[PDB]
Amino acid sequence: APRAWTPKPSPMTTPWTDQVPVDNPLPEYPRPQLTRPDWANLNGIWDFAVTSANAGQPATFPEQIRVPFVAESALSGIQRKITQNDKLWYKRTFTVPSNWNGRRVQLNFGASDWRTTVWVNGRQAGAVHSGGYDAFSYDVTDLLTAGTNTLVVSVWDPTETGTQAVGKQRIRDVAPHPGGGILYTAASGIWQTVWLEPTAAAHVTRLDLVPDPANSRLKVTVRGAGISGHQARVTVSTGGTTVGTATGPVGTEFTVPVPNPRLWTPEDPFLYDVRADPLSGGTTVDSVGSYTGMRTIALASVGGHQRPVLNGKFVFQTGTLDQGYWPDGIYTAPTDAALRHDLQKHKDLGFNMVRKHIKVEPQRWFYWADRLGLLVWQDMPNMERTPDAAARTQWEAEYDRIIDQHRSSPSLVLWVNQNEGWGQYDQARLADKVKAYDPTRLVDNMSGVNCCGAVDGGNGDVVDHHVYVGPGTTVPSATRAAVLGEFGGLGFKVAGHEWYPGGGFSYEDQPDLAHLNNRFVGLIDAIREVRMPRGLSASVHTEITDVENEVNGLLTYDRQVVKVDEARVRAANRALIDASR
Ligand SMILES: [Mg+2]
Repeated sequence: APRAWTPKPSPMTTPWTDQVPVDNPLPEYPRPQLTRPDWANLNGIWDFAVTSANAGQPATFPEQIRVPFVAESALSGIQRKITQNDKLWYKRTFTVPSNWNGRRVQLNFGASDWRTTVWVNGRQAGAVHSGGYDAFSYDVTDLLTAGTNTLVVSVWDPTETGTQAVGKQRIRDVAPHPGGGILYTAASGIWQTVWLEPTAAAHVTRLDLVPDPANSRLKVTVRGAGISGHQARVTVSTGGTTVGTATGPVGTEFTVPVPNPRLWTPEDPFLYDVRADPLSGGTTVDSVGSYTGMRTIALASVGGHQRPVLNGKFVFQTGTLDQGYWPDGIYTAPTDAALRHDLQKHKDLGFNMVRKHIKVEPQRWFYWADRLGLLVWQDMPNMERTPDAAARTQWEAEYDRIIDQHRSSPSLVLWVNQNEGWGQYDQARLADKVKAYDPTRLVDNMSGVNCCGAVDGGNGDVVDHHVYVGPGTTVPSATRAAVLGEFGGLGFKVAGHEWYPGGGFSYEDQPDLAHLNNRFVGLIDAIREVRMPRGLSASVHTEITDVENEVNGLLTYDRQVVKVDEARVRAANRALIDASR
């Protein structure tokens, strides 16, 4: 028998740390934009072992872990540094609901960092998956038995010793320490929900929903396994009302009417229901639930400047940088309320945008951005150094999958390919590649072209400067809008709410909260009064929360304290947005 699962004291206590279930953490449906009613959650307590990187499956699993918290986190019950010479092993038993008999059974991973191999009852489930940020799945039907089944998963993660997308993760001792700069605790292993679902053999795997409100319609591509011969019916509705329906070919874009469309904006993030059913004659072969927000983003010339226009009109995008780090969970928010909380705080503070920094969150995060009403800029996580040939192939493969997995999100409006020259290559080529693959979103070839040895490809939709404290004097070109992809960086160490007391650093330390409030509001007023009229179209304030020893959050890292006057910030943001329109 393994050592019984042991909770670990967390470095900091968030509002949610003490409410994480033991056996059923993160119970919510993991994929809200592609739903079926039947599923089973495999989160909870698994058997666990750490071997050397090249070891096969151990004979004994000596410990237990709580999935889906990485081994470095306190919430896992392990809380240990994982190096490139290690490999994580997970094992649990599970049963399949008997009412799924006669369907395929899919085993779904939201994310696992970095290289994941899966066995069901001792048989390999499919190809090894490499990539820490993209969801993946295996059809495990033929490997199952009718009673208890065993699932074994190995996960290797080299973090920065590898050539893969890593973001802020570095191999570090897990206890709070002085220093560390802008780089943080590593995340190794399964860090999003693991689950099962039944499907027909012929089933939908992907739904691409692309709003075309100027033509009062929704463009849709239905995609999947074994359904390429088929038509599909797609229906748009709200409550009990059918707004529109059309039948068209699987695998080829067609349109569904959406008359008199109620547009999605941050102010009114209206979501229509969507249902898609591949057909054989008149017979439904599968059926998935979804949703859309009817919105567009593009560039246009407005009042003499290139601007980003939402639903054909310019609105200034005032956002924060959000690194998605947790003191208790590292890469995994403790509860769904915790995950949503950071976005709710954006709304409370009057921001209409968020830049998710060199990390891709689970689908539920996109759901909450879609539902709460925030524009999202999505960074592709960076490599730590110049990639060689195989590393380029791998990074591009991961990026393609991340793009393909987020086509339908109304919140997501902009891809940030690269950041401050980190692992940079092929700047212009990649901007063209991403834009051609997802042309209804904006693309930023390189964030921070003014700094850090970063090389500007010259193309994409935005010229993006990082200016601290800022806001600087960026101006648009004839072809590209101007954005401030990072500014601010105002620090304040909150006594009782420091990851490491006295460790905190920032771009400009504030003596007290009154100073912080006055300084922050001054930056927004500067953007409103001077920069936005001269062609600045968006700004990204560093940052929503302190992270480790970077104490430049609007909130503390434990989310227990809001450092700013909410009403004053909200008023300033609202004035900026209103002026811009
Ligand atoms: Mg990792």
